[PDB]
Order: sequence, then structure tokens, then C-alpha cells
Amino acid sequence: ADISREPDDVPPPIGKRAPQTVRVDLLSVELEGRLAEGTTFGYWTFNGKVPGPLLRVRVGDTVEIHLKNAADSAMIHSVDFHAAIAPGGGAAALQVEPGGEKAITWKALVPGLFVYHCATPMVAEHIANGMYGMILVEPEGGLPPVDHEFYVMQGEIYSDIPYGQHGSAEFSVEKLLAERPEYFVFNGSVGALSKLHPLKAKVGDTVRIFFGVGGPNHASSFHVIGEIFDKVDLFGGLTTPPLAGIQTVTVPPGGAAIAEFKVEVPGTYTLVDHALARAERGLLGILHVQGPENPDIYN
Amino acid sequence: ADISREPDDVPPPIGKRAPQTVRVDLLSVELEGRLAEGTTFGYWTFNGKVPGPLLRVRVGDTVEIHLKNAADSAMIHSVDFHAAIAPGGGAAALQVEPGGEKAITWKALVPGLFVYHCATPMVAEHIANGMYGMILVEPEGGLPPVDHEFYVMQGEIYSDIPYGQHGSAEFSVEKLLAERPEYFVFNGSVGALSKLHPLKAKVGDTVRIFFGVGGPNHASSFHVIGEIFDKVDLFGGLTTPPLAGIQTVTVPPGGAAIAEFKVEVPGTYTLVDHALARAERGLLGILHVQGPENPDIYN
Amino acid sequence: ADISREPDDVPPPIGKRAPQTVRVDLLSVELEGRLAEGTTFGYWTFNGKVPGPLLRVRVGDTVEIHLKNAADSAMIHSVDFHAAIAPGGGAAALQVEPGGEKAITWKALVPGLFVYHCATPMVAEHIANGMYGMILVEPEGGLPPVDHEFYVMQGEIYSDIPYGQHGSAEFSVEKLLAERPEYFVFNGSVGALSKLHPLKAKVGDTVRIFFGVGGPNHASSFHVIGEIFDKVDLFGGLTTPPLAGIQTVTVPPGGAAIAEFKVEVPGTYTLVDHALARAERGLLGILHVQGPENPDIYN
Ligand SMILES: [Cl-]
Ligand SMILES: [Cl-]
Ligand SMILES: [Cl-]
Ligand SMILES: [Cu+2]
Ligand SMILES: [Cu+2]
Ligand SMILES: [Cu+2]
Ligand SMILES: [Cu+2]
Ligand SMILES: [Cu+2]
Ligand SMILES: [Cu+2]
Ligand SMILES: [Er+3]
Ligand SMILES: [Er+3]
Ligand SMILES: [Er+3]
Ligand SMILES: [Er+3]
Ligand SMILES: [Er+3]
Ligand SMILES: [Er+3]
Ligand SMILES: [Er+3]
Ligand SMILES: [Er+3]
Ligand SMILES: [Er+3]
Ligand SMILES: [Er+3]
Ligand SMILES: [Er+3]
Ligand SMILES: [Er+3]
Ligand SMILES: [Tb+3]
Ligand SMILES: [Tb+3]
Ligand SMILES: [Tb+3]
Ligand SMILES: [Y+3]
Ligand SMILES: [Y+3]
Ligand SMILES: [Y+3]
Ligand SMILES: [Y+3]
Ligand SMILES: [Y+3]
Ligand SMILES: [Y+3]
Ligand SMILES: [Yb+3]
Ligand SMILES: [Yb+3]
Ligand SMILES: [Yb+3]
Ligand SMILES: [Yb+3]
Ligand SMILES: [Yb+3]
Ligand SMILES: [Yb+3]
Ligand SMILES: [Yb+3]
Ligand SMILES: [Yb+3]
Ligand SMILES: [Yb+3]
Repeated sequence: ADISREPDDVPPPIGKRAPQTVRVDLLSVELEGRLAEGTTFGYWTFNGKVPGPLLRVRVGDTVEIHLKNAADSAMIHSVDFHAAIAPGGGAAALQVEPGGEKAITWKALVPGLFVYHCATPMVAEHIANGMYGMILVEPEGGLPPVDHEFYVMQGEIYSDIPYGQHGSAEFSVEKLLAERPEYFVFNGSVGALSKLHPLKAKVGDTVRIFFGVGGPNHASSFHVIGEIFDKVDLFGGLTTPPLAGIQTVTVPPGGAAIAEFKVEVPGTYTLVDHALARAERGLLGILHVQGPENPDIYN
Repeated sequence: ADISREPDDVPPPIGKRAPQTVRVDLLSVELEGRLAEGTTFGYWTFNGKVPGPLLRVRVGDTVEIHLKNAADSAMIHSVDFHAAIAPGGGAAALQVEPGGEKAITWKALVPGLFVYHCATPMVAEHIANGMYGMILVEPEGGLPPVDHEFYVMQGEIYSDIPYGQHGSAEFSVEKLLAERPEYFVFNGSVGALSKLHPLKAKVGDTVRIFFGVGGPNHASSFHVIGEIFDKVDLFGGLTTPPLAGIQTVTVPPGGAAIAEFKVEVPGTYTLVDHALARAERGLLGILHVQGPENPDIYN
Repeated sequence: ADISREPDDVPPPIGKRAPQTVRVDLLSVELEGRLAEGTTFGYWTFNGKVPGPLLRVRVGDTVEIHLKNAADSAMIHSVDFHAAIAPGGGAAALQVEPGGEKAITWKALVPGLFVYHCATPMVAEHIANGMYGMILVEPEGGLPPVDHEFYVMQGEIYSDIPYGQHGSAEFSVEKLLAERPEYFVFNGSVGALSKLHPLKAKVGDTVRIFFGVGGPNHASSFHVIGEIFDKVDLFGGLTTPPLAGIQTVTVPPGGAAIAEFKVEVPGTYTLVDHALARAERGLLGILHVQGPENPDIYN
């Protein structure tokens, strides 16, 4: 029923541990999920949620990825890692028929936040139906610790029925090619980070949002309303020193961003793409901040 | 009649002065203005012009913002500062009914050029109707002086009547959600920086353009035709050292850019978004450069 | 017949030579070319191919540009250099009637990869019909050598007939203003870097792609499927140190990017804009990598 992935669904950080072999088990499932209130959609998912599970490795880690396809699936599924140096991002040999299972190993060489998605023809459809996720490759030593870590991805829903219409919705190839989505969604559904799973922090907390755009067509202008990003890893790269003091960051489709900020004032904060007509199409996130008032910063 | 804000309408720079309390008085006015020749539009404005007044403060400055709403206004108006660490950017407690007045104080902590806009439902409409501006927070010491400073913002007009049709134009909610504007405008109207207020500099002048995108939907690829930007503050951040020698800079909606360049050759220079079909929809700016010819640079 | 420019069509690199006068001869030709299989289009070209010839100079080089227009041409043609400090990028005095010839000289002052295009009204049409190219201004000393250098540009085709329809296609002004292209193309045509001229490298080679977007409307999210960019010159600037370890890079219309990467694993690699619905409209590139398998990186 609930396809929305929780933002707080984040693996524990890698410490100062040495490189190792890491096993990953991803299962591609097609299920009917809640897109909006009264509206259901035919989702293609990794592990039954949109986006797919956030993965967390170190540089030098050999990732042993297993991809199983559910028996009741109607489509061939794969996975393309942006962290991988492999033909098709390793999806060349991960074309899995419903029922079967394939496995490859790849080594992470570049630190940063990378997008993963299904790379089965047609790729734009598989992504749009919700088959996208992120893989974080932490550098040697790891990221400096913060109080809160969140996992947010932007996606497009190309439903045949118009926005506002209740009932069963299927993918529209016409809208896809026209690049005209009916719904813009954070983490799968409408109000996934609003009514369903609102982000929560306390006054004085440093928040790190692992943001990425599944797409598959439109770029995002990521902005937390009421906050300025202290540090931004542009395109989600953890090699070049980050940008400092940014209001809005351009995140391309298949791209990432590591946005860090300190919360100083209590209240409600809004996660939006600053193409704010999309906020009327479900692209709205809520960050509740509880604590004492800070009159020196805001009165 | 003339809603277009002049590019040369810039406050005098902050010197090396210490942090202080700065009062700001913004008045939200709805008035009929010239969108194009023969075409008028229902504008929602800050201080009667699009974009709103450019504000200029220092880091550590406590900004005392007063927002008055005109008695003849038909809408609730607010203001969201990207420079502010406050719920809704301070717009949570600046929802002003026509006739009333509210006031808050916030402290500027991050240097850079920040967008401000009305944040009253629906936000995309309020922005589109012309309620956007910029606030420059100068760092400790201030910006190095230049010969000319300009203030340019990009906006979209979602008129019900098609482009080319004369008469009274109103906002179209259908076009807004479709992200299909009839007009792309610099500083409010068509030919605002062309026929109305052309930019003017002399040979050898260093020019600084405080560029920002009101939007509310489309990003800009800022380019001055015939010039290369010497220094660009990406996303309008004045913390990280600027980029050097850039032709075209991606500016997202609700984002900024500080573009600096030296003018070496006399003639006409064109301010455009490099999505140059928009130049046929009013998104065109003129920079007249007068002086002697420089054959070593261009013959 | 074949309008597609080969990616391997790159001038030999500038060594450590001193600044000099460089002559450039560009001829604007209008010819019927293969857009897709069974589909032909009315192309406006520089030197008979899309994109135009890649030019290669040093900083301090005085570029003597000659622009000849073919006698059988039906349009006025010009050329706007982003590397030039000149009114209209030097296109102000390079408006050449079919049959005539004009010449100007300009000095390159800024290092980086710059876009060039025709700047004759209406500019968006001239670009869309294929009149765009790149000029690389190498810094003092030059770029570090790589094994392979490629030349790739993204363009839009606004055909009157829909995608899939065979026959003669002409430019549609309606689609242009609507920003709705039927075809997205790398280097002129559909399958230009796929079926026609596939990129080829060997295992262990460092590859440098001089990527740029002719446009004239849509931005690109450049991504090589199966590879991570080691170094990216953002907006194609060779002054500021490059970004490191990037998956997907936002390249604006009229903008550039110098993407470098090391190929470690044999197989097929895909050049795409990560707006992957465009990959169904011809925006697809192939990089064949031949050599021994590397099980440590990918198995
Ligand atoms: Cl899971
Ligand atoms: Cl004023
Ligand atoms: Cl040639
Ligand atoms: Cu799939
Ligand atoms: Cu991808
Ligand atoms: Cu308002
Ligand atoms: Cu905003
Ligand atoms: Cu031309
Ligand atoms: Cu240009
Ligand atoms: Er494990
Ligand atoms: Er479906
Ligand atoms: Er604590
Ligand atoms: Er106190
Ligand atoms: Er004051
Ligand atoms: Er109106
Ligand atoms: Er002087
Ligand atoms: Er002389
Ligand atoms: Er020569
Ligand atoms: Er034609
Ligand atoms: Er060798
Ligand atoms: Er071995
Ligand atoms: Tb704490
Ligand atoms: Tb002077
Ligand atoms: Tb070699
Ligand atoms: Y977990
Ligand atoms: Y603590
Ligand atoms: Y003033
Ligand atoms: Y002076
Ligand atoms: Y050659
Ligand atoms: Y060698
Ligand atoms: Yb993991
Ligand atoms: Yb099958
Ligand atoms: Yb609140
Ligand atoms: Yb001020
Ligand atoms: Yb009311
Ligand atoms: Yb001129
Ligand atoms: Yb050359
Ligand atoms: Yb003529
Ligand atoms: Yb292969």
C-alpha cells in the first residue's frame, strides 16, 4: 500500500574501517501503491519502495550486488550504478528475468553520492515507474558526523489519467516522450514527506540531506525554505571541496547533491524544487523543527 | 504605467562598516502595467515595480523588515528571504492582509546574493505576477569596487491571451501548471532593458551584474553576447572563491549569480538566456558601450 | 548526404608554442542531409557538417576569421564566438550575404572551451538548423595529453513532420517557440555516434570529450553510462581548477564541458543526456572499448 520510502531510512555511517567486500541484495517488485489520496499507480520498485534502498560503502570496497526478480513480475529488470566502472554500469550482465537471479562484483574507486536505476529498455519508463536509488561511497576516513541524515529523491509520474482524478493509474508513453508528467513526487508519492513521513529535527542540529533526482527527464532546483545550505557537494562528488553558503542548487536527472545545514530556529521548513508549480503537483516536503525560540536569529 | 525596474537602480555599496540594524520598508501593490507595446497585465509588485527593490546589507546585520499591504489590494501578500534562517524565510509571520502591516527581525549569517519573493498560496502565481527581488549580503570587508553595478532578474508571464495579442492580460493557472509562459521578461516587461532602460557602460569599465531568476518555473543560462565573465559567483554565494572565465552560467529558479566582466571593445552587447527562443518572447537586454575602438582585441 | 561530424575529427593539440596569428576559413552551406533512416532535413551548416569544425587556438592568439557564404545559399549567415570580446561575438560585422565574404580579427584572452554559432535573425532557427560549433582556447602550456580526444555537440531538430515519419523535413517555427523538438541529436543526426561514427577506445586509455550544447533551447545532463568523469571543466572554463569525480554534469545551451575519464573495463559505453526520454528521440552515443577483462574493477 505504502510505496513511499522514509527519509530517515539511512544505513549507519562507515567509520574509519578498511576496504572490504560488501554484499547487496536487491529485489525488483511490481506492486500497486498509493500515489495520492484515492489514486493508485503501477509501481516498479527496488525492495517494494520508491526510491530504492540507500546503499553505503567505502572507497576501495568491492560491492557484490545480487539482483533477484520477483516471480510475479511482468518486466525484465536491471540496475545501473553510477559508482561503477562497468558496461551499462553493471546492468549489461544484470538483465534478470522474473524468477531468476544474477550477480556481479564491482569496485568503488570514486567517492561521492551516486544514482542507481534500472537500465532495461525502455530505460525512461523503468525509472519513471520508480526504479531509482542512491549509493553513497564514503571517502577514506568518512564524512564528518551530523545530528540527522536524510534520504530524498525526486521523481516524475506519467499517469494516463489527469492530476486530481482518483482510480487506477498506468504509465503513459505519450506523456513520457512529451516530457509532461502529471505528478512530481518526493520519495514515491504525493505527500510522502508531508502527510506520510515528515522530516523531524531539533534546534541546533546539523542536517545532511542525501538528495538525488531519479527524473527521468527534469532537473531539480533543490531548496529548503527557511534554510541556507552550509555545504553542498555539487553533483554529489566527494573529491573536490564543497561549495559554501548556497540558497538553491541545480541537481540534474541522474545527478546528486549532499546538502548540509545547521538549524537555528524552530518551526516548519519546506523541501521543494524551486520550480514551484511542481509543488502543486505533489513535490512538497515538510521538516518539523521543535525546540526553544532564538530571537537573535529570527524574531 | 511603467512597472519595469531600472538596472541602474542599485543601493550604494557597504564599505568596511560594522554590523548594524537595518530597517526595510516593502509595500505590496497591485497595479496595471505595460507588459508589451499595446499589452497590459495585472502585476503584483513590491514597491510598484518588477522586480522588487534590490536590498543591500552586511553579514551580521539584523534586518528589520516591515511589510505593508496596499488598501486596494485584492490578495494576501508575504515575503520569503533566502538570506533568512526562519520558517518560510520569515513569511510565516509576514502574511499581511490588504491594509495591515506586520514586522519581523532576522539576522544575516551567510554572505551572497539571495532571492526574495512572496510566499502566499499559491506561491507560483504570486511570483509569476512579479513579486520577486534580491537581497545582497556583503561579506566582512565588502566586494571589490567596480565601475558599474546592475540589477537584472528573469521572470515568466502566464497571460491568458497569446503572445502578440494586444489588450488586458490576466494570469492563467492552466499555463502555469503546464509551465508554458507566453512571455519571458527581464525586469518586468518586454524591452525593459532594450527599448526602455538600456544598460550603458564605457570602454575599460568593470561591470557587475547582480543576476537572479524569479522564475517561477524555468532556469536561465545567463550569457552576455560579446563578453566573457571574468568572475562568477555560482548560485550567488560569496563564501567559496568564484569561477573564472565562464561563457554561460546556469542560474536556477530562486537562484542567483554575480557576473563580473571587463568591457574592452565599444558597441552593442546583448543580455540573453541562451535558450534563445525566449529572446523572441521578450527575453532580450541591451548593453550600449561607448568609447574608442580597440583593434588589438577586436578589429 | 552525411551531415554528421565525426567525434574523432579533432585538430592536433597546441604544444608549448608562443602566441601567433591563426587564420580560420568557415563556409556556410545549406544542403539536404540524412537526419534519420528514410528521413532528410534542410540543414544549415558550417563546412557542410553538424556541428561545425572544432577550432583550436592558444591564449593570446589573434584569430583571423574569414566567413564565406555559398552562392546557392538562401539565407544570410554569421558566426558568434563565445571566446571573443566583440559586439555580437564578432557577428556584428560578419553578416555575410550568399556569395560574399567578410573578415575580422579578434584576440583570445580567456582559456576554455567556447561555443560558436550563427547569430543572424532569427538566431534560434539558424542554430537549430545546425549552425553551431566549438572553439578551444588552450592555456599557457596547454592541456595534459590524453590517449583519445573527441568532439561531441548536442542539438535539437524542429521538424514539421513527427518523429518516425520518413520524407523531407523542414524547420517548424511553431515547435521552436513551443520548445518542443521532434529529434534530439548528437553531432547532427540520429545514430551519428551510434550506427554512423561510434567512438572507439582501448582499455587503459584516458579519454577527453570536448562536449558542448548547440541547443538552442534545452540544457544537457551529460553522462557516459558505465563511467565516472575524473575531471570536469564546468561550463568549459580552463581557468578555475576542475571538479573531480562527477557522475552527471549540467551543460547549459551555449555552454560547454571538458569531461576526462580513464577507461578500465572493456565493453560498450553509452553517451546520453540523462533526460533519457531524449534517448528515444535519437540522443544516443556509443563508445566501444576493446581489450582484456579487468576482474578487479568489474567481474
Ligand atoms: Cl529495504
Ligand atoms: Cl523602490
Ligand atoms: Cl571541415
Ligand atoms: Cu526495471
Ligand atoms: Cu544513469
Ligand atoms: Cu503576493
Ligand atoms: Cu524561495
Ligand atoms: Cu545562419
Ligand atoms: Cu551565443
Ligand atoms: Er554486507
Ligand atoms: Er504501469
Ligand atoms: Er548535543
Ligand atoms: Er538577549
Ligand atoms: Er536603514
Ligand atoms: Er492577474
Ligand atoms: Er578611470
Ligand atoms: Er598598434
Ligand atoms: Er593557420
Ligand atoms: Er529548413
Ligand atoms: Er601506452
Ligand atoms: Er588476481
Ligand atoms: Tb547535537
Ligand atoms: Tb574606471
Ligand atoms: Tb596509453
Ligand atoms: Y538501515
Ligand atoms: Y552532538
Ligand atoms: Y538606491
Ligand atoms: Y576607476
Ligand atoms: Y583536423
Ligand atoms: Y601513453
Ligand atoms: Yb549497504
Ligand atoms: Yb519477456
Ligand atoms: Yb511555522
Ligand atoms: Yb537596503
Ligand atoms: Yb481574503
Ligand atoms: Yb554594434
Ligand atoms: Yb583551428
Ligand atoms: Yb535577402
Ligand atoms: Yb557489452
